[PDB]
Amino acid sequence: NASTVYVPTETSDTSLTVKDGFQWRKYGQKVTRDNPSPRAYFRCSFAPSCPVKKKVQRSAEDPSLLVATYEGTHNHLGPNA
Ligand SMILES: [Zn+2]
Repeated sequence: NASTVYVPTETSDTSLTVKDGFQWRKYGQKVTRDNPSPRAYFRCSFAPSCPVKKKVQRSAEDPSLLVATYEGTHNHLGPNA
């Protein structure tokens, strides 16, 4: 149920923001010793009607990339228009 994409991101940008046409509510953050960098947890602004969740973290393989993982598919059009 998950799709992962890779977003090259300036290394000085630690905000864990991936712009994707949709709106998000950040609800969680995880910090762990296996990644030097936090993981941010978001739910779609159309929650609970929309089930999509989004997790963003720097790649531990290529730290020039953010890894954005989306769970679910949006059941609505993107509100950033
Ligand atoms: Zn949605």
